[PDB]
Amino acid sequence: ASAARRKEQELERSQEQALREKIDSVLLPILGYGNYTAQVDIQMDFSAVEQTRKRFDPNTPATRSEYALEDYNGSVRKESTRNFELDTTISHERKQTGTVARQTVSVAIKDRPMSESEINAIRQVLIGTVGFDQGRGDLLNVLSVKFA
Amino acid sequence: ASAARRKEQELERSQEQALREKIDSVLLPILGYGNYTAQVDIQMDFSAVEQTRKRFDPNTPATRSEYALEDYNGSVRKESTRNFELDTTISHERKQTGTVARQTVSVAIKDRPMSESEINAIRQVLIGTVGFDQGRGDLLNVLSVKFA
Amino acid sequence: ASAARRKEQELERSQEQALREKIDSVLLPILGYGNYTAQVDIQMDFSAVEQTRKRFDPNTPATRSEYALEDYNGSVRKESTRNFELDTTISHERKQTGTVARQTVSVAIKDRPMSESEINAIRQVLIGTVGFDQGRGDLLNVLSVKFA
Amino acid sequence: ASAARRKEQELERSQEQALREKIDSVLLPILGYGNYTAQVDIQMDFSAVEQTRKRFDPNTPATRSEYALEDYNGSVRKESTRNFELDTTISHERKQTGTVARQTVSVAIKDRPMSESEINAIRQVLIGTVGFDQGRGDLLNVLSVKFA
Amino acid sequence: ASAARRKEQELERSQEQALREKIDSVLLPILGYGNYTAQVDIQMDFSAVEQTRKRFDPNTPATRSEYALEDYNGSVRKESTRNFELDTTISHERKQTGTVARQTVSVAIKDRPMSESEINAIRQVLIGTVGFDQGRGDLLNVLSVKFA
Amino acid sequence: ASAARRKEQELERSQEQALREKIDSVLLPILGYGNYTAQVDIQMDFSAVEQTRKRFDPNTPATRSEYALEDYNGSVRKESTRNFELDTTISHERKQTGTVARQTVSVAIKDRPMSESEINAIRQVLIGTVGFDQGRGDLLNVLSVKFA
Repeated sequence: ASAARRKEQELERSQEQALREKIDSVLLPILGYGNYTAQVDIQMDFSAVEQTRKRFDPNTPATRSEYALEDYNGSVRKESTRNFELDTTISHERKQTGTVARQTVSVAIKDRPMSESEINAIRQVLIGTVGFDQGRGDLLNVLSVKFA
Repeated sequence: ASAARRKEQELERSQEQALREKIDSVLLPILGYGNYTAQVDIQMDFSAVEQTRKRFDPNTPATRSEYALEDYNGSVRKESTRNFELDTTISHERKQTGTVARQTVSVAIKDRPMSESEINAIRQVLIGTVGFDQGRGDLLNVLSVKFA
Repeated sequence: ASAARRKEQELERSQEQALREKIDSVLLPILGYGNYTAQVDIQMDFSAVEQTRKRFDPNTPATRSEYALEDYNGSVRKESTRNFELDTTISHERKQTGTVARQTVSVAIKDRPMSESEINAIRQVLIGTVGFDQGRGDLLNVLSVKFA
Repeated sequence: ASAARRKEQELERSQEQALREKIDSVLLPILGYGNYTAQVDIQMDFSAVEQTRKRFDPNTPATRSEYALEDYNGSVRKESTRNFELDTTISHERKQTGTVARQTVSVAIKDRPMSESEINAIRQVLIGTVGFDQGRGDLLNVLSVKFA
Repeated sequence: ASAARRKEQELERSQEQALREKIDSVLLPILGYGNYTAQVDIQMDFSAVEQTRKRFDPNTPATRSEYALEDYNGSVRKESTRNFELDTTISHERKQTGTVARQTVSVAIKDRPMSESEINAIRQVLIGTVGFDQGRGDLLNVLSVKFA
Repeated sequence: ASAARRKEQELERSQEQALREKIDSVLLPILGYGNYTAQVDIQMDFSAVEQTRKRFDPNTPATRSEYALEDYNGSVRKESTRNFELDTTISHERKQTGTVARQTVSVAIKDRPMSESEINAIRQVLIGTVGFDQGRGDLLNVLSVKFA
């Protein structure tokens, strides 16, 4: 199984490399060659979830058989027996093993600095270039630093 | 099994080496050659967790059969029998063996020191370069030291 | 099995050697060649823990069947029978055999002494260079001594 | 089995030799060649403990089925029957055979004596050089004696 | 089995020889050649203890099923039935056969006598050189005698 | 079996010879050649004890099931039934056959007599040279006699 773990590491590294390639394909025309640096971290879960759900519909029952005895005298006896049929959904789901659980991307732009408007524009391009998903916990940093 | 433990050590060392390579790929342009030093510690758990969860939904029951006797005279007798159907989820999860449980990264920058703003900018780049995850217990130190 | 114990000793020594290599890779640029000495002790547990946990959820029961008799006359008789369904988690964990239970690192720096600020900076670099984990019981000493 | 006991003695002697090697690797630069002497005693237990623990959680029971009869007249009869489900942990542990139960290290430093501060500094280096564990019953003596 | 007893004697003699070698390795630099004499007695038990312990936890019971009848009229009848589940530890230990039950070391130092301070310093070095364990019943004598 | 008894005699004689060798190795430097004489008697038991102990813990019982009826009217009836679980240790020991049951050593020192202080110092060296154990019934005589 450790060979499987090794190949999982390979998958994660391949994903990171592909995302880096896309980042380059976007930023190389916009910024130029050597005016930026970017690295990508991709964390992938490899669990084996397998779920079975059996759901009913309480608010729409359908009476199948029914008995109702109601006699008076004073005495009032109200017996009743009822059998129901209910909407039944049975869903069996099997999640894919390796899923990107969190994605971190950081891009540093060489100074000569960059204005806030262009930094936010680059961030907007990256959002969509990488597939930024904040609800997944992903993080995207864009900074303007001084290259040596 | 000790061979398996040896290969687990190899996996941990490989992960550390990959993270060091990424750190170099980010900092070598920004800082230069020989102006920094960085080391990475990665601790990986290799447990064999395997969980089975059976969850219900108490607040939405669906009545399947029902009996209700209610007679009066004074005397008031209220018998009742009820059978329910409930939402049932059965999920079987099998966690991946080797998972990074804690990650420690330390970077030291050669003086001539570095301002706090640039130190924090480098820290921001590393956050995303390495995939910093504070909730996991990870730690990232960036210091400005005097190289000899 | 004594051969297994021998190979466990080999594993511990290999871990210590790797940590020493990382310590050198960090301190050799910062301090220089022959200006420091460091040794590492790693204690590793090799137990064979194997745990099975069966947990319930007392506060969210789901009634499956129910009987309730409540008659009056004075006399008040309140019979009741109830069956419940509960959330059931069954987790089987199998810990990895060899785990670092305690780690001790000591570093001695040659005088000409070293200021407290630089000693603490070196300690901060080592924390992350080695993966210092105080909650595990690890210990890290950094001293400034006079080499002969 | 006496051959096994012989190899256990060999293991203990090997551990002592390794610790002596580490002591030399630390003290030879600091003190010099022939300015110190140190010997190490390592006592190792070779029992075959194998434990099975079955633990419950008294304070969080989950009611599975329940009957409750409560009639009045005066006469007050309160019958009750209850079945519970409890958190159940079953852990099977198998300790490693040979474990260092006590470690004794003594170091003697040649006079021309040594000040208390440097003696304590050497003791601090050794703590971490050897992996001193007072809670285990280990003992570390550092003395300044007159070599002949 | 008498051959086994012979090899047990051999083991004891080997242990004594090793301890004598360590004593020499410590005292030869400190005192010199021919300025001391030391002999070591090691008594080793070779029993075959094999213990099984089954321990409970009286103070944390968990109720599994419960019945409680409590009627009044005057007459007060309080019936009760209760079943418990208890923490159960089952440990099977098998001690190693040959264990040092008592250790005796005596060292005699040639006069021209030795001061009490240096005698106690030599005793401190030996404590740790040999692994002195008073709780085991071990004994360590250091005397200053007149060699002929 | 008489051959076994012969080899037991051989074992006893070998033990005596080894102890005599140690006595010589200690006293030959201290006293000189031909200035002393010493003989050793070793009595060894060769029984075949084999013991099995089953021990309980009366003061920490754990109630497993319990019934308690307590009705009043006057009449006071207090019925009770209780089942307990107790700590149970089962140890099977098998003693080694040949064990030194008593040891007698006598040493005579040639006059030109010896002072009481040096006699007691020699006795202290021997205690530890031989492994004197008074609780076992061992005896150690040191006398100053006139050699012819």
